[PDB]
Amino acid sequence: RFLKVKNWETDVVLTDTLHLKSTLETGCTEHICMGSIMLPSDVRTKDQLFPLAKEFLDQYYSSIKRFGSKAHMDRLEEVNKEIESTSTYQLKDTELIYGAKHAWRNASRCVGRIQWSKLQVFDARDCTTAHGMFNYICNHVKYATNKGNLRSAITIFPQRTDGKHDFRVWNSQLIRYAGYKQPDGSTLGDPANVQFTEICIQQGWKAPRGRFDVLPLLLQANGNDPELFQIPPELVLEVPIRHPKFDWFKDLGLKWYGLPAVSNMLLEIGGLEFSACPFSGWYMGTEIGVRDYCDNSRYNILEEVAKKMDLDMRKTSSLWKDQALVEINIAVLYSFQSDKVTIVDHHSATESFIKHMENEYRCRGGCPADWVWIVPPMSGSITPVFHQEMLNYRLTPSFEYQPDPWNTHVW
Amino acid sequence: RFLKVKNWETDVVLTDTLHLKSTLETGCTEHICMGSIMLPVRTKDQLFPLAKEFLDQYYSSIKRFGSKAHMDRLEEVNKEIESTSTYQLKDTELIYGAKHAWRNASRCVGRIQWSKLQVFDARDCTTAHGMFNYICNHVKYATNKGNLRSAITIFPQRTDGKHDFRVWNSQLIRYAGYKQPDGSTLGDPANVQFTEICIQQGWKAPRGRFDVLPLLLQANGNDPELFQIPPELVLEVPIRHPKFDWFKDLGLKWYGLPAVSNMLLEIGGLEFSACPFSGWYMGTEIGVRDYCDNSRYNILEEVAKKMDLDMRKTSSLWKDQALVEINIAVLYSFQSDKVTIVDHHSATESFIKHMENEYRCRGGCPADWVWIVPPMSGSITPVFHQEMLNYRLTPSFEYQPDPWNTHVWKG
Ligand code: HEM
Ligand code: HEM
Ligand SMILES: CNCC#Cc1cc(F)c(F)c(CCc2cc(C)cc(N)n2)c1
Ligand SMILES: CNCC#Cc1cc(F)c(F)c(CCc2cc(C)cc(N)n2)c1
Ligand SMILES: C[C@H](O)[C@H](O)[C@H]1CNc2nc(N)[nH]c(=O)c2N1
Ligand SMILES: C[C@H](O)[C@H](O)[C@H]1CNc2nc(N)[nH]c(=O)c2N1
Ligand SMILES: [Zn+2]
Repeated sequence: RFLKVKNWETDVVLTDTLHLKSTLETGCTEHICMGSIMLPSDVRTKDQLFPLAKEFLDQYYSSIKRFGSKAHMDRLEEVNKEIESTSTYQLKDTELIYGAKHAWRNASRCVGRIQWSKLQVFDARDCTTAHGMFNYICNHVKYATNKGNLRSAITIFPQRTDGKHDFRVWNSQLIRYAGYKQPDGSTLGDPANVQFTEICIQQGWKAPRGRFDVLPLLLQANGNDPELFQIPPELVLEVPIRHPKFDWFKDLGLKWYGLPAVSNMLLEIGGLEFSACPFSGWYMGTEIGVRDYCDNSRYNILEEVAKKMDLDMRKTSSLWKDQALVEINIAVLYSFQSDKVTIVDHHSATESFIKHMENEYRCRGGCPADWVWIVPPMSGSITPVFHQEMLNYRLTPSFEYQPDPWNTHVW
Repeated sequence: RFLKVKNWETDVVLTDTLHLKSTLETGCTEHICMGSIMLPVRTKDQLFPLAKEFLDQYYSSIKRFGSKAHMDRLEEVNKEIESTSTYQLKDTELIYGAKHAWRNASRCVGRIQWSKLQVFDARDCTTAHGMFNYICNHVKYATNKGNLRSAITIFPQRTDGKHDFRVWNSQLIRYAGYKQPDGSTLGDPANVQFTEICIQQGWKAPRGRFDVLPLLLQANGNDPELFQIPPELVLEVPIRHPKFDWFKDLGLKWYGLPAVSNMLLEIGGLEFSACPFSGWYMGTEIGVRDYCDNSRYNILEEVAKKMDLDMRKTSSLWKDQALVEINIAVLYSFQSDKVTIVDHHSATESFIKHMENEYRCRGGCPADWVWIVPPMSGSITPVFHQEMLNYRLTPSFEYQPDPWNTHVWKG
C-alpha cells in the first residue's frame, strides 16, 4: 500500500504514496497486465459532478495552503450552489490554470514533465465560432513558436455542455503533413494522415498533392460542421534536414516542422470536460528521426538512407538499419540546432525526467509514469529511464483520448 | 470472455482466451500498473489441486484426457501425496513440464524454440560432486563446439525447504568482479558480491578482467562446495570489429553459452530449486547490456574515444554511435567463430511469428513488452508495435532469493 520503486543502475529507492490518491482505473487486474495496450478504457449527470468538483477544489485550496479556510468553504459552497442550479459550473481563471498545469503534471506517458509548471494557458472559453477558433490557434502557434525559441502553451476552448455542442479540433496535431494514396499503388507524404487528408479534400480542400504539404485546420465550434482554414505559412516554422557529415543527405528532400502541438485530446478538470484543448511544447529528437522518419507505416526512409550510405543490406545482422537510424537522428538534432529551433535529445530528456521524478517523489510523494512510453524508441538501455522502475496510475486533472470526430459527428 | 491485442504497424488483431487459464497474480490492480517492476514452505493442503491441474494439462496435450491412464495417474498421485506429503513426476511429465515452463516464460523472446529443449533428468543426484558432473555434461552438450543446443538439467525437488539443491552461481558461466581499494572495479561489476563469496570459500582468484568464476554447488541443503569448470568446456569468443582493427586491442571477449542457474522451476506444485537452463545469445544481451550498461563493463567511453566521435555534447549521439559499432562487433565475432548467436532483428521477427502461431493454436501467448523489446533500436523491431498481454501460467520459472541470504551454515 506504500510502494517502492528501485533504479537498478543507481540503487536509488523511492517510496510512492501518491498512488493512493489515484481515482480512475488502469485496465490491469491482478490476473492480467495491460501495460502495453495503447488504448485501454456520455453526458455527466448532476450527481457525479459535485464529488469531482469537490476533489479538485480540495486539492487546489491545499496547493495554495488554504485548505479548510474561509475562501475554501465559500468556493465549495458556491460551486455546490451552481451545480445544483445550472447543472454544471465554471472554473475561476486561477483554477483553470492550475488544472491545466496539473493535467500535464499527471500525464504518465510524458517524458517532458520537468517543465510542467511553466505552461502558458490561453483562456479561449469566450470563443463561439470556427473563425474565432482559428484566430485563437494562430495566436497560440505564433506564441509557442517564438521564432524558434519554443514556449509551452495550451489553448482551452469552451467545455462540453450536453455533448451536442462540442468544440473539436479535427486535426490530431495542429501541424502535420498530408498523405495521399497513389494510383501507382504506394503512398505519397505521411501515410498516417491519409484518412484525414481525404476528409479535407472530401470537404473542400484543394490539395497540392505533395510530400510535405502542411494540412489545413478543420475546426468545429459549438457542435456545428467543421470548417477549413490554412495556417499562415509564415507561422509554420519548418526545418530542412541535413547531416553534418553526409552532403547527400539534403538530396533526400526531408524537412519537418518545429512545433509539436497535440489537438485531439480531452482535458478533464474537476469533472468538467474540455474537448478542444490544443497544447504544444518542443520535440524530442527521436519523435521525428525514429518514429516519423523510420516507422514502416510512416515515411519509412531507412532503406533509402542505408543505400546512400552503401551499407551491407543483405543480412540483418550487419545492423545496417541501426547504423542508418543513428545517422538520421544525428541529422535531425543537427538541423534543428543549426536553425536555432528548440529540440532535446533523448539522453538529455530522460536525464531530466529522472531528476523530475526525484523532485516529485520528494515534494509530492510520487510520479505516475508509463515505462512503455517513457523509454525512447532507440538506445533504450543507455538512457537512465530504462533502469528506473515506474508505477503507472491515473490522477486527475488529466488528458484523455476521445473518438475521432468524424465517427461521432451528427452531420 | 475474450481479449484483443493489436499490432499498430500491421493492424493485425489477435484474440486471447488463454488468459482465462491464468491462476497466479501479476502485481497490478485496477488502480496501479506494476508492469515495469523488476521483481513483483508448502503443505499437502494445496498440493493435490496443483498436481491435478498439471496432470489434466498433461493428459490433454497427449490426447488422453479422462482416459484410464489419466484417472489411474491422478489416483496414484493422490495416494502418494497423502502418504508421503509429496509426489514424483514421471520422466514424460518432467519433460512436458520443463518445456511448458519455457513456453510460459512471458519475458523470453526466444520462445519460438520452446519445443526443442533437451531435458536432463538429474533427480538421482545426491552430492555437490554429482551436481558438478551433471553440469559439466550439460555444458558440453549444449555448447556442441559452437553449434549451441538448448538444454535444462533438473536436480531433485524441494522437500522441506531445509534440504534444497541450489546452484549459487546466477549463471553457469560468468566473469569475476573485484572491487579495488581505489573504488574502481576489475572485471564484471555485477559479480562482485558472488566473487567475494567464492574467494571466502577458498577460490584462488587470478584477478583479471575476464576470469571464469568457479561453480558453487549446494546439494541436499549442505554447505556449498567449489568446483572449477574445465577450461576446455568453456567456449569463448574474442571480440573484434569487421572494419575497425583497433577494436581487438580493447581486449574484449565473451563466453558462448548463456546458462541461467538461479531460477526455480515449478511443475504441478513441485519446486525444482536447481534447474540450470541454457540456449544461445541474442547479440544485444552482450553488446548493449553486458558491455555498455554504466553498471557493467561500461566501454562506451573508450570505444567512442577510439572512434574519435564528438564526445562533448550528448546531442552528437556519440553514445548511440559507439553502441551500434560494439553490437556489430559482437555479432561479427560470434558468426566468424561459428558460435550460435541471433541478432535482435531476427529474434523479434521470429517472436512475432511465434506469438501469432500461439494465439491460433493455443488461444494466447503471455508476453512482457518491457522485457521483449530489445534494449537498442526498439521501434525498428516489430515487437515494439505489438500489443501484448502479460499473465502467469504454470508450469513456470520463478525467481527465488539468493541462497547466501537464506542458507543455514553447517560449518
Ligand atoms: C515541452 C517539451 C515536451 C516534451 C519534450 C514532451 C515529450 C513527450 C513525448 C516524447 C511523448 C511521447 C509521445 C509519443 O511518443 O508520441 C509525450 C507524450 C505526452 N505529452 Fe509531453 N512533451 C512536452 C510537452 C508537453 C506539454 C506542454 C503537454 C501538455 C500541456 C504534454 C502532454 C503530453 C501527453 C498528455 C502525452 C501522452 C499522450 C498520450 O497518452 O498519447 N507534453 N510527451
Ligand atoms: C534459445 C535461445 C534463447 C534466446 C535467444 C533467449 C533470449 C532471452 C532474452 C534476450 C531474455 C531477456 C533476459 C535479459 O535481458 O537478461 C530471456 C529471458 C528468459 N528466458 Fe529466454 N532465451 C533463449 C532460451 C531460453 C531457454 C532454453 C529457456 C528455459 C528453458 C529460457 C527461459 C527464459 C526465462 C525464464 C526468461 C525470463 C528471465 C527473467 O524473468 O529474469 N530461455 N530470454
Ligand atoms: C497514434 N500514435 C500514438 C500517439 C500519440 C500521441 C498522443 C498524444 F496525445 C501526444 F501528446 C503525443 C506526444 C506528441 C508531443 C506533444 C507535445 C506537446 C510535445 C512533444 N514533444 N510531443 C503522442
Ligand atoms: C536484474 N536483472 C535480473 C535478471 C535476469 C535474468 C534472469 C533470468 F532468469 C534469465 F534467464 C535471463 C536471461 C539470460 C538468457 C538465458 C537464456 C537461456 C538464453 C539467453 N539468450 N539469455 C536474465
Ligand atoms: C504496442 C505499444 O504499446 C506501442 O507501440 C507503443 C509503445 N511505446 C510507445 N512509446 C511512445 N513514446 N510512443 C508510442 O507511440 C508508443 N507506442
Ligand atoms: C526497471 C525495468 O523493469 C528494468 O530495467 C528492466 C527493463 N527491461 C528489461 N528487459 C530485459 N530484456 N532485460 C532486463 O534486464 C530489463 N530490465
Ligand atoms: Zn499492469
